[PDB]
Amino acid sequence: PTYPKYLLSPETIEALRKPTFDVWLWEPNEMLSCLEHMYHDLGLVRDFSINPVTLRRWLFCVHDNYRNNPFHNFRHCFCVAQMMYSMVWLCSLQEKFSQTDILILMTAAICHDLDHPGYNNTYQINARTELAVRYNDISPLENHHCAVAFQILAEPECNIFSNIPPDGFKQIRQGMITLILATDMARHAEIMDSFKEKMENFDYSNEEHMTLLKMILIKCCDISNEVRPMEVAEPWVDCLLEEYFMQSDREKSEGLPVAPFMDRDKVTKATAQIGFIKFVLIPMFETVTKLFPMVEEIMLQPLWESRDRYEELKRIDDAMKELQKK
Ligand SMILES: CC(C)Cn1c(=O)n(C)c(=O)c2nc[nH]c21
Ligand SMILES: [Mg+2]
Ligand SMILES: [Zn+2]
Repeated sequence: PTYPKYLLSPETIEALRKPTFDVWLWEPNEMLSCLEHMYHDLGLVRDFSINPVTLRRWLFCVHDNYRNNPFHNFRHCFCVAQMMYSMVWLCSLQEKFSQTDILILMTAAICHDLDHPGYNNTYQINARTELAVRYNDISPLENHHCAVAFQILAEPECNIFSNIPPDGFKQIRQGMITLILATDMARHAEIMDSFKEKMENFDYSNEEHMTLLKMILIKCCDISNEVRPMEVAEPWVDCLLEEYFMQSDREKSEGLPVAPFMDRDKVTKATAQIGFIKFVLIPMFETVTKLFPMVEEIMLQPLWESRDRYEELKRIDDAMKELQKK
């Protein structure tokens, strides 16, 4: 008949495989069903004997541990996971990666921003927060996201790894930790350099090579909003700036340094994305494209289009402010 929302329709399940998926259409419950379907569809439930009910309880617990920040929230984690899911199909990753690696990629993507406070590492460090003190200024947020991820998995009713032998667990844990920590943008240049260094003669059978490729994959997915259709990507920019301005505001009231790229007075939607697309997104997907050429047309294309559109927006934004400032 006319089924309920949480029962995904065959059209949605089909659409869920492409980077064009409208992530804004669904409520959390529907997004949880989407994540659940990903695990079954990728054959992870099957190959890792994941209790299908535990899979649901786990996702629900994961959701409960994401905060309602304007950007680093559950919907962001759904975006990262859904783009990873898309890349698996787009790049035929199951031909290159083992099911354990797929499991690592997906679980890390879902768990990568757990219990994010809404203020980055620079804020944690400068304000000497409890997190910065706990982690000695070393990627405190990522270390925390990772720790929460395993405290959750430590709860029996949420342990989707309960049927994986201990050696498998250790391997997965290590892999997840590496990937989540790799999402700290402060290490972006470092990670990109190491990847390109191995990209000179890439070897899919080289464990070090694959680890770096997985780090790049989760990084690509994490900052992949702009790869999505303009109408889906744009509203994310306002969410990010909302979070950024909240921090710079607070940093001014407490006397802590402020990052220009978070300055309510020097940043616009356009200036924020132009540079990020040109010097972070495009270069990275460009190197990834060497390994998977199909990535150019499906993701580099929209990035080029976004870059051009934001440059146009900037021109009129600049023109508009040339009528202001008495
Ligand atoms: C998280 C943030 C520091 C990096 N970051 C991001 O993840 N996305 C998606 C952007 O669009 C963006 N624009 C500037 N920085 C960005
Ligand atoms: Mg993060
Ligand atoms: Zn993230």
